[PDB]
Amino acid sequence: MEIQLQQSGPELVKPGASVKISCKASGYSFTDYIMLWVKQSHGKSLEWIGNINPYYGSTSYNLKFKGKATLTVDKSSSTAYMQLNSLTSEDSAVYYCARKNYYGSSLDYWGQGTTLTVSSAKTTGGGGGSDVVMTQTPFSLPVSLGDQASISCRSSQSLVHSNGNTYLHWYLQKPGQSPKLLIYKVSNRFSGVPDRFSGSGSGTDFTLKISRVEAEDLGVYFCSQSTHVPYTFGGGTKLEIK
Repeated sequence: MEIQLQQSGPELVKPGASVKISCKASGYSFTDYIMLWVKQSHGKSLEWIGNINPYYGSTSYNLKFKGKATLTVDKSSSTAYMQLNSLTSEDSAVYYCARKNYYGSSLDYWGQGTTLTVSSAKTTGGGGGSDVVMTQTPFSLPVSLGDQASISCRSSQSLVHSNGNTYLHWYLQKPGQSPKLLIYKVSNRFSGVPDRFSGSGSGTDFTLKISRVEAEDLGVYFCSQSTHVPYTFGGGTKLEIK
């Protein structure tokens, strides 16, 4: 009908338990896209958990989560599932569902999110390969609406891909809901988006720009790289009022 990922309600489980979060897709062809899951803990904000191809059912994980998260899909119903085992208070956080396209290797449509609280009490309240770190600065940009804003995401290493493209994306998350794609591949405004937003830079130095900051543009700005696996996100930049 129209693009929408419908994640399961909020969970509340005690340690040692397992959970199975659902992600209902509608508005597009389920087997034609990779479903990517993300963990946002407030206190790391964003981490790529894994990918799943609905079509062949093939998975791909971030070492950090492989062995604890199991991604399966069920096709008649157009849904993706992520299961978490042996839960601990560390697992407490918000998990997002995210569809990733091929042309831009970006997350263009996210789920609303599922809050999971791991708790024992009834009611709410060795060598290795280097992963690309994404340093974002500055991480809080206090402003007076109107003035120019320029954030910069630095990549431990070049994001240039063999095919000539550079998979660096900018997302904007408003307190409350899921992140939203602003720019894909360094400087391409996504379906929608304002035009006062422009991404530049190459190699290792990238920059987003808002030559005039408006209120609807206050939140946390996240840059993300998907040229390398694991997919990685910058720390985020808080753009708020003085």
